Amino acid sequence: EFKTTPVDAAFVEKQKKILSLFYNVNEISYEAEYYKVAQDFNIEASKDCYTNMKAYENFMMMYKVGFLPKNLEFSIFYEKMREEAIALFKLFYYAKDFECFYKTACYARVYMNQGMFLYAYYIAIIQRSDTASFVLPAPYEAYPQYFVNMEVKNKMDYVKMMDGCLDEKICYNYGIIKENEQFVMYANYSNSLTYPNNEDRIAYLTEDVGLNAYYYYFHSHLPFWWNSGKYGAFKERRGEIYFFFYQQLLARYYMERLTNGLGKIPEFSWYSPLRTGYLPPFNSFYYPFAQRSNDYELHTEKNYEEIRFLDIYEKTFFQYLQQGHFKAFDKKIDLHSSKAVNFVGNYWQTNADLFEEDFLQFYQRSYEVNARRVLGAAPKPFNQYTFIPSALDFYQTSARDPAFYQLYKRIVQYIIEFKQYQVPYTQEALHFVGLKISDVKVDKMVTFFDHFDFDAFNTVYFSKEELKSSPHGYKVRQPRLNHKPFTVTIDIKSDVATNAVVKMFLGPKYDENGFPFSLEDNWMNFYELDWFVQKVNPGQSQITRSSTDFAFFKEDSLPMAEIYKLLDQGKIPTDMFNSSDTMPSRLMLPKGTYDGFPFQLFVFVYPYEPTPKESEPFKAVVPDNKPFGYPFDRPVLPQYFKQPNMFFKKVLVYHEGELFPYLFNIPHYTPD
Amino acid sequence: EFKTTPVDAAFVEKQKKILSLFYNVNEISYEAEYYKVAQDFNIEASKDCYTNMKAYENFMMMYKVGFLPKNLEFSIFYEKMREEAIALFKLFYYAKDFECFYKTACYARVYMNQGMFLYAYYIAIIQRSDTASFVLPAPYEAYPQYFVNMEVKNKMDYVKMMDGCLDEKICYNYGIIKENEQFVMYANYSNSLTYPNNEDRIAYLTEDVGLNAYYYYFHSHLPFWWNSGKYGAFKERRGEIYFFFYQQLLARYYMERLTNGLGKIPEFSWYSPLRTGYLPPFNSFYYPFAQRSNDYELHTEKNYEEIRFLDIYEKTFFQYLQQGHFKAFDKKIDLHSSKAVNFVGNYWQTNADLFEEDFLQFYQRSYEVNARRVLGAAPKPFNQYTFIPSALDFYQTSARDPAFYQLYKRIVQYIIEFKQYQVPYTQEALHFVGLKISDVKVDKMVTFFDHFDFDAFNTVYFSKEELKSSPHGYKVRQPRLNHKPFTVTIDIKSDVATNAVVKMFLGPKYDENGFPFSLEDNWMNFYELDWFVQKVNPGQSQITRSSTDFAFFKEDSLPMAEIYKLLDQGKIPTDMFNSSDTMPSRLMLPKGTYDGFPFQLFVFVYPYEPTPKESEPFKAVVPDNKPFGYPFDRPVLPQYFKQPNMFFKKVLVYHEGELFPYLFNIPH
Ligand SMILES: *[C@@H]1O[C@H](CO)[C@@H](O[C@@H]2O[C@H](CO)[C@@H](O[C@@H]3O[C@H](CO[C@H]4O[C@H](CO)[C@@H](O)[C@H](O)[C@@H]4O)[C@@H](O)[C@H](O[C@@H]4O[C@H](CO)[C@@H](O)[C@H](O)[C@@H]4O)[C@@H]3O)[C@H](O)[C@H]2NC(C)=O)[C@H](O)[C@H]1NC(C)=O
Repeated sequence: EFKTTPVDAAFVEKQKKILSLFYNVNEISYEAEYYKVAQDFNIEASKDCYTNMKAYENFMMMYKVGFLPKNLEFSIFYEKMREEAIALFKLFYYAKDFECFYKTACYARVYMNQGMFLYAYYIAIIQRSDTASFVLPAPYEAYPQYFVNMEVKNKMDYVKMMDGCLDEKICYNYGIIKENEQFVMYANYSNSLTYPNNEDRIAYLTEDVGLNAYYYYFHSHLPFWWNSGKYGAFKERRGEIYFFFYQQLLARYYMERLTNGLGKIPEFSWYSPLRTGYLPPFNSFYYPFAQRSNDYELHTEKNYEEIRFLDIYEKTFFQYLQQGHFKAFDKKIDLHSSKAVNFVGNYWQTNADLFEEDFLQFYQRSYEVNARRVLGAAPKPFNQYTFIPSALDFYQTSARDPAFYQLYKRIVQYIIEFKQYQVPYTQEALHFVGLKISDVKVDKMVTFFDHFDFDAFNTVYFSKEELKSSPHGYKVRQPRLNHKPFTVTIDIKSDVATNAVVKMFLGPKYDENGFPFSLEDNWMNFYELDWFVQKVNPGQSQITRSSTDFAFFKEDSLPMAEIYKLLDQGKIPTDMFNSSDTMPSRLMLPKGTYDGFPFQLFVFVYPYEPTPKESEPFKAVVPDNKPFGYPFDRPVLPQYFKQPNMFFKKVLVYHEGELFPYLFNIPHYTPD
Repeated sequence: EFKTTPVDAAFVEKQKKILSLFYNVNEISYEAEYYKVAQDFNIEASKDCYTNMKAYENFMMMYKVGFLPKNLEFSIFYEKMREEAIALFKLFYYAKDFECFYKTACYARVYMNQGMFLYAYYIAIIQRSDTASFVLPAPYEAYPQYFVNMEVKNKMDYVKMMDGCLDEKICYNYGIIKENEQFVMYANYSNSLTYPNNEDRIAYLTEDVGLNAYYYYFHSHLPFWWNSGKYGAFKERRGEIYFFFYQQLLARYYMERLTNGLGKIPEFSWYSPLRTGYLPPFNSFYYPFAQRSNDYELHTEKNYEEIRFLDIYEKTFFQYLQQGHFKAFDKKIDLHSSKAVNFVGNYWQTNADLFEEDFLQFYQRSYEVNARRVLGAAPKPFNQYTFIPSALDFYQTSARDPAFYQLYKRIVQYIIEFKQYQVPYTQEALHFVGLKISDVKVDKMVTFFDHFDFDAFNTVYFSKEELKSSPHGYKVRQPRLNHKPFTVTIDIKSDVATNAVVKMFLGPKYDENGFPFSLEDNWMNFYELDWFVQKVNPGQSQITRSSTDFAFFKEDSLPMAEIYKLLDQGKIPTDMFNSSDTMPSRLMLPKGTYDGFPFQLFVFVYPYEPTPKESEPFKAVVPDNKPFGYPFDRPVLPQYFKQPNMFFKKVLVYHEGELFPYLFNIPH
C-alpha cells in the first residue's frame, strides 16, 4: 500500500550515482567515488562533453575568475549568484549524455558552493529529458537546515559533539531517543516567540515540511529565469498556471485560517506599517536570519528606491487595464483574448517568457524579488556574495512567513482585476445537455495528527573516519497533519453515451461572520481536489472516487534509506518520480473540529474533448482544452451555476485525537 | 414559569401608582390621574412635604431658572444635566411619605424632561426605604429607543402611521405579524455594517437586552455621584464592589470571545489610533448617534485637553504605586491594607465617597466621564442642554461598544497592578481542617437560542383618543442566548460538623493558544456562579445544587402587561423584587459548540463564620466578611490551591439547534 513501479538493472546503477551526490552534502569525503571522478575530470579539456559551445565557454570565463565560495548562503534572488547557478545549469543541461552529466556534477559537488550545486543539480535532473524519470530525495533531506527549527538543529549538534547520549533518561526527557541505533529528535512547531501573533495558530501548516517542499518542487519544475520552449504548446499557457498555482495555494491557506478562526488574508501598503511580524528560527554561517517585528514600517530610508520601483510596477498594470489595448514588450496586448491571460502571469512574475528570451538577463529587475527584499526586513547585503538571509530568500522557507501569503494575495487580486475584463461563461458553455447529477454522498472526512520522520543527517558533521561509510541516522520526528481515506459517490441521470470529465473542488461555506458565501465572491476560494475521465451510459448510474486516487495529491516521499532498500528489489516509488510537484495528500483537508467544520464540495461533470499527447511541466496540466481551474478560473454569474450537471454539497470536516500538535511530544504522556 | 411572591392589598395600590408613570412615557394624557394630581400640585406652598429644607429650596432656585426642556436627550455625564437630575432626586428621596412622593413624581412627569424624570424616578424607587420592596419595569420597556436597532424602530413607526398592516403578506415578509391584536416585529442583531470588524462575532451578547439592562441596574443601585452612607457598613467596601463588578463582567465577556475565536481584549493608548470602530443604529430625533471609524485617532485637536486630563489621572495612580504610602484626599493611605482596596476603587470611579461628601460637586472631574467622551467620538456639545449622543453616553447602551470593554479592561488592570501589593493567601487561610471534596459531577451544560418578547410601545406615539386607553401592543421578538438547567453534585468527606460556605466559579481552561491556563495568570478570569451556606455532616455526604438556584443569576423580567395580571392575583415576580441587579440566567453560560467547549469549574468549600446583619445595595453583597471574589480577589500562588477542600473540574459547554441567531428570523 505504497505505490510501486518496477525498474531494471541499468536503472539502478544510474539512480545510485545520482543519489550518491546527496550524501553528506556539507562536507567532502576523499574516498567517495565522486571525489575521484572530480579529481580525474579535466574541465579545460572537455569541450566535447557539451552540446552547446557557448555554455561551455561561458562557464570557463566565470570559472577562471571564480565562484561563490563554499559555506556561504545561496539564493537565486541575488544577481551575481543567479548568473552563476544558471551557468552551472547550462553545463548540466547540455551534457551529451549521462556520463558527462555525472562527471560535471561530481566536479561541482566537490569544488562548488553546496547550495548552488544542489539548486542546479535538482533542476537539471528534473529538466534533462534523459533524467526525467529518476527519483530525487525530498528537499528536507537535502537541505535540512531549511526545515528544522534551531532548537532541534542544536539538540542534534549537541548529541553529535558528545558522540551520543550521556544517559538515556536525561535524553528522553529532552525528546531524544535511540531506535535501531539511530537518533530520533521530537520537534514542536514554533511558538509565540517566532510568530508573535495569531498566525501562530497556523504554524503546523506554515512550517509543514511537505508544504515547504511542494513550493520548492514547483519552482524547480519551471524556474522563472528559464523560458518554457522545452514544453511546446504549454508555453502559450505559462502565465495561466502561475495564477492558478497561487490562487489554489491561497485558497488552501484561507481554509486553514477559517478553521482556526482567523479571517481574511490581510492587505497592506508599501507606505504603511505591516502588522504581522515573524522571527525566522534559522541561521546561516554568519547571520541569524533577519527578523521583522509587528508593525514594521516598510517605508524607510533603506527601501525607498525599492518601493518606488514596486509602486510603478503595479500602477503600470492599472494603466494597461485602464486602456484595454496597449503596446507591451513587442506586440499589442488585447485584453479580450487569452494571449492576454498568458501575458498577465508572465508580467507579474517577470519570467523569461515576458521578454521572449531564453534566460532572464542581468539587468531585468523583478517585481517579486524586490517585494521579498522589502518584506524580508534584512539589512542590505555586505557584498555580492554575502547577503543577510530571510525566510523569503528561499523557496524552501518562503511559506513559513505570513508576509509571503500576503504578497501573493496582492498579486492574485491584481490579476483578478484584469479578469474582470474576461467574458463570463454562459448557460450553454457550462450546461451538459442530457445529464444531471442527482446526489453526492461522502464518507466521514476526518483529520488527525500523527508522527512523521525524516533523516536530518545532512545538517550534522562527521569525522574523516565516519564519512568513509556515508553516515546518517539523525532523524527528526514531528506531528504532521493527515486525514483518513474517504470515498465520494456521485449519482447521475444521463440520456447520452459519452466520456465525461468529473471535477471536484473544496471551498468555504460560511465566512468568518456566519453568512453563506455567495459564488460571485467565493469562486477564487475553491481548490481542486480531483479530475478524471469516465465512460457514462444512459439511465441512472453512479461513479465512485476514493481520496487515495485524487489526481492532485501524492503520498509522502520515502527517505533515501528506503529508496536504496527499494532499489535492491528493482522497485521505484511511483509518486516520487511520476508526480513530485504535487501537494502531499496529508494536507488535503484543513484541520477540522470535533463537531465538524462546514465546507462545501463542488462537483462538476462536463463533456470530454479528446486533446492530444504532450509531456508538460506539472501534474496540474490535465489533457484538456479547458482553462486551468475551469469553471472557477474567472468571475461568476451566479444564476448560471444551477446547472443540472453541477452540485454543491455541504460537508463537515471532523478532527480526531489531540487537537494540538504539542500534545504528541510531551515526555511521560501519550495522546488521544 | 416564574417564582412568585404573595403580596397584600396596600402594596398593589402603591405598586400600580408607581408603574403608571412608566406608561406612554413620551406624551401626556390629559385625562390620566397623574396629570390632574400634577396640576393640583402647588410646589410653592408645600415645603412641609419634605424632610430636607435645603434640598427643597435648592430645587426651587433651579426651577425658577429652568430645567432641560422636554424631548431632548438626557445623560448624567453632562454637568448641568447631572446637577438638575440630582436636585430632582433629592426631592424624591426627601419626600416625607409615599403620598408626597407620588405627587412630586406626577408633577415631574408632567413638567419635566422625560429622560431626566425616568432617571431620577428609577433611582428614587430603588433608594427610598418605603419603596425598597416594589418592582420596576425592565429598562428595555421604559427606554426602548436604547434597546431597538433603527430598522426595527422604523418598521414600527411606519406601521403606526399606516394604522396597521395594509397587507398581511408583505408585512410577513418583513417580519411583521399580528398576534392577539398586537404587532410582533422580528429583530436581527446588527451586521458588519454596525461593527465593521471581528467584534460583530459577539453582537448577540453585546446587544443583548438583559446585559444592557443589567448595567443600567448596577448604576441605579448606587450612582457614582451619591454617597454610600445609606448602606452603613458597606461604605467601607464601595471600591471593592466597583472592582468586582467590572472584573466579573470582563471575565464573562472574555469567555464569549474565546468561544468565538477572538482572544485578549485589545489594549490602547490615548496617543494612538484605536483599531476597533463602532457604528450605532440609534438616533435622538435631532442627531444620529456619533460613529467611530476603524483606526480612529484619539489624539486630535478637539481632544488635546481631555487627554491631558486622562493622562495625569492615570499617572497620579502610577506615582501612588511607586510610593507605597502617601496622603491623598485627606487620608494617609498604605497600599498594604484594605482601606486601600476601597480607596483604589473609589479613586478610579471618582465617586462621592472618594471625597467623603454626600454628592459629587460641579468641579470634580471624572476619569470615566472623559474617557467616555473621548472614546465616544462625538463632536463637542452645541450648548449646556444639547450634546451629540454616543453609546457611551448611556448606561443602557454602553455595553454595545467594543471600546467599553477596552476602557474598563484598562482600569481593572491598573487595579491588578495595585493588587500586587496585597499579601497572598497562605495554606492555613485556605485549608479547611477535616474537610475534603472527593468528587464533582455536572449535568450536560447546553446553550441555545430561543425567542424573547418585550413591549416597545414607549417609542410609538398615540393620538388623544388612543391615549385615553393607555396603549401598548408593539412587541419586539429577538433570539437570545440561553441554557438548559443543570445540577452540580459535590461529594464531601469531613471529620466534624459545621456550617460551610460552598462557592462555584467558572474559568477558561485554555487560552487562544490551546495552552493550559495557570492560576497565576487566570485568577482574574474566573466568574462566580454561586454562593451558599450548608450544614456539613460527619463522614460522607453529597451536596446537590441546581443552576436555577444559583445565587447570582435572575429569571427574565416580565413585561408590565404580565406584572399587571400577577398583581391582579396578589402576586409579583420574586426576581424583579428581590434581585433585579443580578445578571440574567440565560447569559449564565457563553455560547458553546456542538463539539463542546472546554472550561473549568472551580468548587470551594470553607468554614462559615456567622456575621453581618445588614441591608444590601446589591445581591453581590453576601453575609460574609470575606472579600468579594474570595479566594480570587487577589494574586495567587498556585501551590496553595491544592487543598483537599478545592476541586477544579473540566467541563464542556455544548450548544444545540442553530448556531447563528439570524436563522431564527427568516420568513417562509
Ligand atoms: C434577519 O437576517 C436573515 C439573514 O440575513 C434574513 O434572512 C434572509 O431573508 C431573505 C428574505 O427575507 C432571504 O431571501 C429570500 O430568500 C428566499 C430564499 O431563496 C433561496 O433560494 C434561491 C433559489 O430558489 C437561491 O438563489 C437563494 O440563494 C436562497 O437559497 C427567496 O425565496 C426570496 O426571493 C426573492 O423575493 C424577493 C422579495 O422581496 C424578491 O425581491 C426577489 O426577486 C426574489 O423573488 C428572498 O430572496 C434570504 O435568503 C435570507 N438570508 C439568509 C442568509 O439566509 C432575515 O430576513 C432577517 N429577518 C428579519 C426579521 O429581519
